[PDB]
Amino acid sequence: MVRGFYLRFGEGVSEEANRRALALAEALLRAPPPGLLDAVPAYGVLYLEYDPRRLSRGRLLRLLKGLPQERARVVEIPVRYDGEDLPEVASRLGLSLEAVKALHQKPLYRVYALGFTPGFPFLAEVEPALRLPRKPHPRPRVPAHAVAVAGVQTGIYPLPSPGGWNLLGTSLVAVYDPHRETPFLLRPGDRVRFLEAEGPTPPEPRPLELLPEEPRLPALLVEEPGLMDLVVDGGRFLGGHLGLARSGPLDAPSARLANRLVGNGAGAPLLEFAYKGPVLTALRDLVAAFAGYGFVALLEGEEIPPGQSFLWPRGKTLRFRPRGPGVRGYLAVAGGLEVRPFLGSASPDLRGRIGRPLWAGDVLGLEALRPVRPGRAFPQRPLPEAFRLRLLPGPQFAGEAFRALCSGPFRVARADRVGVELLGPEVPGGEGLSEPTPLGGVQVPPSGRPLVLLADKGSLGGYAKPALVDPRDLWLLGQARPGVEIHFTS
Repeated sequence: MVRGFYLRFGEGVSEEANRRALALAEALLRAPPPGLLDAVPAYGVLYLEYDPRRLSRGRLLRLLKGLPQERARVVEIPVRYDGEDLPEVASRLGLSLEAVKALHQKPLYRVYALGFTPGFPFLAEVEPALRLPRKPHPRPRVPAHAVAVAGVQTGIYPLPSPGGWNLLGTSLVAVYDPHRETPFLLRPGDRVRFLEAEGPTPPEPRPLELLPEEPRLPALLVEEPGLMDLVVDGGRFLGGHLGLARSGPLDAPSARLANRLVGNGAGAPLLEFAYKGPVLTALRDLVAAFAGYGFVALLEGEEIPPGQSFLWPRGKTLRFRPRGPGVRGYLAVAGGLEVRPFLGSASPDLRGRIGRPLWAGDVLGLEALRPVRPGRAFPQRPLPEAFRLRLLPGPQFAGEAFRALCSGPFRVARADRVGVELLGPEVPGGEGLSEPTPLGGVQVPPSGRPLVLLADKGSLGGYAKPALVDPRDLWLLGQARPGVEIHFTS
């Protein structure tokens, strides 16, 4: 289970409010108590997420009062001003090309938020004469290293992503590179000066491998991948302030069952798959467990329902036959899978190009030899055909939104690890400054469909969250697929 809450020190783009939020975040991150999952500052907002079992709401709040209200750096960014919108920005604002460039360089900027995508800074304040809205319609792809402005803010796109900000140039330094000893050039609270320069365009950051090329205990060979097979652990914690998603298993209880059935710790690395599973061959005798939904395991002609462990002899090929309800299954192996963690976790952050899905020819290994007796089983709770999701008030609570959400059935339009898009009764939404995304938040834009945010959600978002899915019902959304009916209750 995961819970969270928001502290706010003032509205809008305010230096004092941000200073306060940052003082607490930095003190927490410097010495995080067990049970703290995240401490994310953005503008005057601080979002804390915690595990109730290890850290009570009351105990966390008392720590925050004990911490000091004061903080305990100026980064130069070379920019080539070759942005595609440079002429348009100039003409629209009645400025020359050179005035735009000089105006962009004048301020000493401050980082008010970081991580819309990993390492992506939102900086302020842009000079009054250079303030222009974002484009009426966003580009589907802004290139890596684009330096851009919108209103009082300027930003650097660390990787290619959608965006409607006005592109003025190209950063000649990469703000995010996961292969680098210091992957994030900028931190919350940093100060920034842009300067016109020329030099090589930084390459796009390359994906970071988390699986060893030569495992110490080779265990299985991927004959054929499923749709998206991911090696996950319990998740990546204390990285939302950098834009790193929580990740981990989308149906956590199922992953925990799989691990426990083979005598592993709940968050030992294991395989998650969905819709179509992989075809795997054992390279040594293994004890494995399959949990979750959407499949029956197939081994040596025999079918294996989810919720039990089994002997997996060397040379034998395991498969997964689709069988509703559900879509997402978990394969654990006794000893866990060997992984090379990044910032405390072996879970993938596909947005950040940390990790990747399995490929044909991949070899996975055991972390250690920990033999356990096969044939353990535990009854899985039933997975209903239609979901009933309990709602809690969200940070942008509105009575009308809440009523709309509980007014009648919705249907899943789209579902993945980032979130679940809903089609159903109209729900009023909103947009403002980005604030940190809460796990299970029901995001509703001014016009558009509600999106329930899951483990691979971006760290920051501007759209209103009038409701949160009860943490006890989050596992159901890890088993969602298009067409599934959903009812919300309060």
